[PDB]
Amino acid sequence: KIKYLKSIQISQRSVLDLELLAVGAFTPLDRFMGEEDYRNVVESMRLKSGTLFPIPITLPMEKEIAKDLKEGEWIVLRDPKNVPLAIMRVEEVYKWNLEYEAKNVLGTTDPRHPLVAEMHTWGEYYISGELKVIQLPKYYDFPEYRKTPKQVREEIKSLGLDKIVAFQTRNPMHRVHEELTKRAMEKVGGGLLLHPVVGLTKPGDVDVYTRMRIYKVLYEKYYDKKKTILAFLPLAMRMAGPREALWHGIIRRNYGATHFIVGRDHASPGKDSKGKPFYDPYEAQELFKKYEDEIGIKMVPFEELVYVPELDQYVEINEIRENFLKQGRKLPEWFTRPEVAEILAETYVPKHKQGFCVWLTGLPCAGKSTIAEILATMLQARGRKVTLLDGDVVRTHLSRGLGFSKEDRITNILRVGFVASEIVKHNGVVICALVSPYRSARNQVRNMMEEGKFIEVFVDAPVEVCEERDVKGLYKKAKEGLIKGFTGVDDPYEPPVAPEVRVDTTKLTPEESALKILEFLKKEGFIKD
Amino acid sequence: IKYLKSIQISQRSVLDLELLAVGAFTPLDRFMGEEDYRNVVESMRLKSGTLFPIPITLPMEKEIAKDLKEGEWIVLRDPKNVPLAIMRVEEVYKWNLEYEAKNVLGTTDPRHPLVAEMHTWGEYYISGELKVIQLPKYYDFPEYRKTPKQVREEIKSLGLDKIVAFQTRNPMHRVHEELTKRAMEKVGGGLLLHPVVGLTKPGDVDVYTRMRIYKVLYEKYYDKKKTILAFLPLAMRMAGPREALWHGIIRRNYGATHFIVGRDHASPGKDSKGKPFYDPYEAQELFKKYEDEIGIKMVPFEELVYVPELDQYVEINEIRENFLKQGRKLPEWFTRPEVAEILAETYVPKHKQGFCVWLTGLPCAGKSTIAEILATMLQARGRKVTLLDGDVVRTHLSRGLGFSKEDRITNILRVGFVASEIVKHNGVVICALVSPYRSARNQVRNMMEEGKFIEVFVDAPVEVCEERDVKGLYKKAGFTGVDDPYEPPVAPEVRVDTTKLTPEESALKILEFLKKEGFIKD
Ligand SMILES: Nc1ncnc2c1ncn2[C@@H]1O[C@H](COP(=O)(O)OP(=O)(O)O)[C@@H](O)[C@H]1O
Ligand SMILES: Nc1ncnc2c1ncn2[C@@H]1O[C@H](COP(=O)(O)OP(=O)(O)O)[C@@H](O)[C@H]1O
Ligand SMILES: Nc1ncnc2c1ncn2[C@@H]1O[C@H](COP(=O)(O)OP(=O)(O)O)[C@@H](O)[C@H]1O
Ligand SMILES: Nc1ncnc2c1ncn2[C@@H]1O[C@H](COP(=O)(O)OP(=O)(O)O)[C@@H](O)[C@H]1O
Repeated sequence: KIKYLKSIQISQRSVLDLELLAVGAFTPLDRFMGEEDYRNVVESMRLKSGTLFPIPITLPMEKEIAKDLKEGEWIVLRDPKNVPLAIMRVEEVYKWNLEYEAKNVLGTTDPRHPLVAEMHTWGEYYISGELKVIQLPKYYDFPEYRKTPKQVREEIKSLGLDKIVAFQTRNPMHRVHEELTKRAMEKVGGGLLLHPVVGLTKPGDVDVYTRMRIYKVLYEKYYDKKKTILAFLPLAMRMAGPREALWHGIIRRNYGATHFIVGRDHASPGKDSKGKPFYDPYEAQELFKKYEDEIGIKMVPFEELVYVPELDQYVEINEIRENFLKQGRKLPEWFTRPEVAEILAETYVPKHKQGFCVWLTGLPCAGKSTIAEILATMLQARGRKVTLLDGDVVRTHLSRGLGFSKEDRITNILRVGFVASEIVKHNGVVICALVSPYRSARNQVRNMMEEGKFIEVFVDAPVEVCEERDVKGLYKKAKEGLIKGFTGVDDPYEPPVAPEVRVDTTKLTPEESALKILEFLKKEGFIKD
Repeated sequence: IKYLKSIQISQRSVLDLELLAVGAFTPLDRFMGEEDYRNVVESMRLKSGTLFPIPITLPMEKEIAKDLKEGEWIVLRDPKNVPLAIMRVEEVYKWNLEYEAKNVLGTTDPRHPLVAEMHTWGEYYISGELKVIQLPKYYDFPEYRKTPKQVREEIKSLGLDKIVAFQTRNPMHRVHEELTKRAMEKVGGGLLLHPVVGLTKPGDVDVYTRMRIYKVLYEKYYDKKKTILAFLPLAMRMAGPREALWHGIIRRNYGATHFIVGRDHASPGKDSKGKPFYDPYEAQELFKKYEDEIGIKMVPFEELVYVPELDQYVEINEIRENFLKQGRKLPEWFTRPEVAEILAETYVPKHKQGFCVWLTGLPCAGKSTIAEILATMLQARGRKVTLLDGDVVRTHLSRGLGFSKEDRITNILRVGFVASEIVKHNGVVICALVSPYRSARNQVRNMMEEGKFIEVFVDAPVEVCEERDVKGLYKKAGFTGVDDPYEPPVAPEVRVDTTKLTPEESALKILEFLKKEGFIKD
């Protein structure tokens, strides 16, 4: 009977924290932290009780909603799509300090830290109270592998395993990670819990679907199923290095792990705005060993493993993939399993198989359509499917119902841009040939596509070239548009301030202009020919 | 030319005009007058007696033809309004489709691609003196687009006194390469590979893929001292035997001394009753009766079959398109590796092919919920998805459109247009609109290749909004199911009753169908 209750929509981070609270992943915790537990966790990595818990888990609340919360009231925690997940009694509402929390938990207040930057968007108050679960978030990707602590413990049981090593990861797994985990099994003498994070990791990680597919194919094809469990963890990482390493240990223990792998640079976001590493490479191993007994999970530590061609094996240092994922290509068998490399190659296609939008902007009769047509032909002759969005196509399929106000014309540009950006998403080539006079509208379209995939072409011509180029009477009226045709005046054309290609049409034939766009496309690697 | 009337001609007529202008149809130099036309139709001859087996005429819609003045000069412009020639209006006459189709083609069956196109031709033919302004200009492989003069010059530069020509409208596999190189050895001269890049047959491999195939195959496998590659901008008629003779005339005008005529030469296949339009060797027999008069020797081949136990093609002694649209990889005994990879570039495996899931049904039926779930399932399987749901469509696509029947149709056609372009690039697009009008959804289907539009009927009762609506429009009320009626699909690919299936189960059922067709290999 939640319909009478006040509702709040919570962040994607809070949905994940709520989910893990509800399934017992954070045991002993069963609710968001109140003020006393919070402040002791921040200062000492301990709940008020004295139980170790290194990472604060709180529910932020904007001060405009906090102001009207009432002690003892039940509220509905709803997800970003408004689905009700839990009700919460509001027992505590308290102010937190960003820099104190960041400094103590993360070791830094540098906003280059992904979590520091995020904390600036968090509501100014934290709230706490008893939770009643309505439902868990529902997933439609790989629900077979999304297992609760209870399901994983019951699976360890079924396989007859007494010892289990857990592997944390937020990254695709290569053959170094495969060796890492398998050495760890043999060493501890138990099975293995592959436990990748699918909730929130670090901005700019490989997308979750690609990663999940990687973990799935690698588990099913390369691991012994009597000794190995795969399970997806809906964790919202803090990227808090050593403190998060400890946290991982507690979580994996609640899933039934007796052992936990910690390698080099565990749970670290890298380096700060000074270039200084956020954590020492083995600071996490260090803290973990100090607490491993109290937590009740044994650390299986690794020094940085390296590949030795002479041995064709991965050894400890005592004895990256930046040319491949970019415009480059498939990783070799000794670095990555073929099935994983193939999945990566589907996601990260070479630059000459990537989509891009050639946007041709300029004055009426500048020659946009002619150049577009020619370039489309040249591109198709090179094996590329092309969508050509010129005046006629756009006015037929996209423009109907729009007027000729500035707004309607910006709408039209943005419409063409949305369509072009969806085609680029699917690795298609789009050529757009519109006057598109408004610079901001065009900038907006650039912002719809991945960086480098918007080729803005400035088709430069003199003012009122139409007649010179034998476009007169009603044909010129058609080119100029309604306002200009009837009044003799229009909004000024706003040229691309820094286009990819500039084409001076008084100097180049439309074929030469088209060839110029082509040479840019080869230069960037969009065409190998 | 600014004082003259202008008319836009068809793509077919642009190509006929190009070939008239470069002398490919010599002795013809204009579109046919009524006397020439009738004697060509009836007896494969110009009024003068000169052999010409295929009519070349210029169709004009009845309303324009009526306003033409005897003896006047007009400008002939292409579909993009570029002026190619002026023509004097010396004749304007009606033609008869049944007359022309039955005599020239042997049939009036609309299954014949030309018969079907002829029903779109203007009802009058025009003829008179031509003065060329400019030839069509191309920007694909201009180096291989060669006039009769140029091919005849290149023949001399190679010092070849005999040249066998090869007609094709298809990719060349090893069978064709062996067919051409054997023809060449029989004749003892050179080879002119003369593929058609103008108009062929609907459903043919697109011209760009084909040209790239001819170019790589010629560049890496043919002896340059005896092989010429030239692209022919012919608008084929698919007229079998009669077209064979025509090809002979044309290739002779390019300098060919010999012409390959294989099985079923220039045939479009079978009619509506599943019968071949022409007999397999009728073209070879007709050609043999006129070859001396034409002045080009036929090099006939019996049908070449591949015999695995020899690794050789033999003429029977002592199809493929159905696996291109499936993205199957061709074996090295059948195709050269470079051709196989060009075809694989354009014809991707089925599980990588683009498709459109179009969820139609009443408001609150659950189209958006189902589409969102399906999107996730598809993304998890490694397909990027464009989701054209209500909110995406309303923000980006349908602003400025209202709720009138016209605007609702316009909106269905617009989302359909967008989906079709995504599909063209092998993307997955899920659309979730009421889209109540059946004719409009059918128009959207026709924007895509057969098998690529998955129409899903999300079947819920009319009053399902009672328990499901949150926005409040059903309570407040052009509403579909209440004011303006919904037209359900006659044969959707998938149907989901939503009073029985959960949104997850509905999406799972769509997944199942996509797996069955092979669009999703999990
Ligand atoms: N080359 C390596 N040598 C040793 N340990 C490694 C190596 N690469 C990764 N690891 C360890 O394996 C796990 C994989 O973690 P990863 O997904 O890269 O980031 P995170 O530590 O943030 O989960 C971590 O415990 C890490 O310390
Ligand atoms: N650089 C140029 N020099 C001479 N004529 C040109 C040039 N560019 C275009 N034209 C001609 O001007 C006319 C208008 O060109 P078009 O491509 O339609 O311009 P837009 O699409 O910018 O309105 C066409 O007939 C075209 O052939
Ligand atoms: N297996 C085969 N055996 C003999 N001749 C063939 C075979 N396949 C194609 N041909 C011949 O090769 C030429 C090109 O065939 P095709 O590409 O269908 O073009 P068209 O439709 O113009 O005949 C034609 O002369 C045809 O008869
Ligand atoms: N069995 C069901 N099938 C589809 N939708 C359902 C079902 N049961 C409840 N609903 C709800 O109906 C509401 C409206 O659904 P929506 O997907 O927006 O419909 P549409 O997009 O067809 O207008 C949603 O909140 C959805 O969860």
